[PDB]
Amino acid sequence: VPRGSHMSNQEAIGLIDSGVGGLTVLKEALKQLPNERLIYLGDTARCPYGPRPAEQVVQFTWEMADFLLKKRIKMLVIACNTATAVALEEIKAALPIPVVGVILPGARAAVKVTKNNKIGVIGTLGTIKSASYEIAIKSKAPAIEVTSLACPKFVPIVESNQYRSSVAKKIVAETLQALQLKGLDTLILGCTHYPLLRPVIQNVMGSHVTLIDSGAETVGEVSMLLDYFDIAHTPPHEFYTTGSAKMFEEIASSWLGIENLKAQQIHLG
Amino acid sequence: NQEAIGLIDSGVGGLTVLKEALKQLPNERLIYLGDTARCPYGPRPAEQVVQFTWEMADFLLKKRIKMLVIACNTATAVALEEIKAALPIPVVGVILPGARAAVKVTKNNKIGVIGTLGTIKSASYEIAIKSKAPAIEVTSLACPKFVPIVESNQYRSSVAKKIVAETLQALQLKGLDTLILGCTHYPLLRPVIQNVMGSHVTLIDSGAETVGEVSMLLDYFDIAHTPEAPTQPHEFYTTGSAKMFEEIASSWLGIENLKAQQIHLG
Ligand SMILES: CCCCOc1nc(NCCN2CCOCC2)c2ncn(Cc3c(F)cccc3F)c2n1
Ligand SMILES: CCCCOc1nc(NCCN2CCOCC2)c2ncn(Cc3c(F)cccc3F)c2n1
Ligand SMILES: N[C@H](CCC(=O)O)C(=O)O
Ligand SMILES: N[C@H](CCC(=O)O)C(=O)O
Repeated sequence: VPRGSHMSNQEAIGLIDSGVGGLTVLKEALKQLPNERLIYLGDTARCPYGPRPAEQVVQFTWEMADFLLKKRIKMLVIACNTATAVALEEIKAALPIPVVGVILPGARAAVKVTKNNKIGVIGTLGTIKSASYEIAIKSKAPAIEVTSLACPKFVPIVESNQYRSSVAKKIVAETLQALQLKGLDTLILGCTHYPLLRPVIQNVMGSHVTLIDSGAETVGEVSMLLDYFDIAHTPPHEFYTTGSAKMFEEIASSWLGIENLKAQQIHLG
Repeated sequence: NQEAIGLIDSGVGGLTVLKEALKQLPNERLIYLGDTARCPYGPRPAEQVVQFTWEMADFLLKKRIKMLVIACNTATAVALEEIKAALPIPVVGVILPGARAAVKVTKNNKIGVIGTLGTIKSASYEIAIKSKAPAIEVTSLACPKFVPIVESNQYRSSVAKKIVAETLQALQLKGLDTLILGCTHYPLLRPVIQNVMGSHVTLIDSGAETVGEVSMLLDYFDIAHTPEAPTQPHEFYTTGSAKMFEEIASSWLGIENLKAQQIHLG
């Protein structure tokens, strides 16, 4: 632009995720931060990250972060709970721009909303094995009881378009019975895909349990940071994928309500 | 950073915010100042509230606090920007976190806020919300009788319930799905307000949201207390009667034998 580069605050916020699931976080940014320009990258060619070794996830997440940094983003959001669980500390420490992940904001919202100090979190194998949630919660409130439960079947339920089905209900109930002795009043949906399962999880957990949406809370934290440092955009979005642009578009355009949404396939390896 | 978080308010009402900090931030040491001798701020001119708020901030600054929370919505409405710009420590108020929470929770894009005359006159809520998410319709309503109801201690009475119903009658009609409790005192009225608005209106507690934000900021600025109990007690200061402050605070916070000191400002 004639100015040279864009004004710092006019640059995009970047979001990285293992695929299309992270569009639950992006959709929250469209809602809560409509003035911001967004650049999204999903590593669909290597999804899922859930079951992968931490070292692989850190590598792949760095490749995504490096790609978006070159696009002059003013802030990076690691939209993926699995990537946040193992990669956030290192990436945050290494970059000069704000870096936020999706675990801490959910943890803090859970501490805020709990009344009985019994909190659960569900997520991928990798997320839960990292113990990141237990650490994020107990760093601030060490006496809270935290129960962490991997739900590996949940991502595939959403991917197969069965997230409203009888099968979904049976699988969720079968898995979540592992929580039932813990007296929880709060459950963190610690995975990008779980908002699509929210009504099923709520039915299983009942009316006394408050569910926490990772993207919703993380986007609220982004909003806070933008305002605090006066770097909000003054009153198109870009989509990148390592898989098929068309297959990305079919999920995204409708999910997000952007009719002429075009995605671009890129290579990271 | 082992130094205290400071909280300032026009009186004892801001202990609704402090109570949230005890719950969400139990590792942190707190210093609270309430300007009881000049409470209420609600009906005062902006300029006067700014001066008083500066006096409070300056008093806690001398106590080596690492962060300042303006717990009072009325004070936040007029004084936050200038105090934040001037001080060498982070400063947070109670308005923006409520505004952000309301943007997050609304589904129908119809949000209300209630507060003192001062808070509502400032238009801080409307400005904050419209600068972030301008699709939202914001209804702002001053509720001048509410602080007196809570100050009277008779905030669960038939008289109180009638006044809340009368005051919010027009607001009930707006089809809101979210209502910000934009005043330190209003958590005390929350069940009555929820009964009047209906179970489908999500109420936003300023203090609860603000402390959640403080928690995130302590980690972001890398100034959180170590994960253990502090070694020095919380401290409580008032420009009114310490005896009265103690009686209210010990009961409300569940800290028996809490002690406060009376200080002078201005
Ligand atoms: C926004 C959450 C996305 C959840 O994640 C996700 N991933 C898919 N596919 C994964 C592999 N694809 C990805 C695209 O590149 C090629 C390979 C889905 N297919 C149907 N639905 C179900 C579905 C849908 F079909 C539309 C909207 C939402 C949704 F969950 C899917 N949801
Ligand atoms: C912060 C909420 C505190 C609510 O709790 C509380 N406790 C009190 N006293 C302690 C209870 N004792 C009193 C003597 O008999 C035995 C019990 C109060 N006195 C006035 N206000 C009312 C009041 C108020 F609720 C807010 C601000 C100012 C105020 F006076 C009080 N509110
Ligand atoms: N995006 C991942 C879910 C899919 C995956 O396993 O990569 C998460 O949020 O945990
Ligand atoms: N603390 C004030 C209410 C009491 C007053 O009017 O000073 C507020 O939050 O608006």
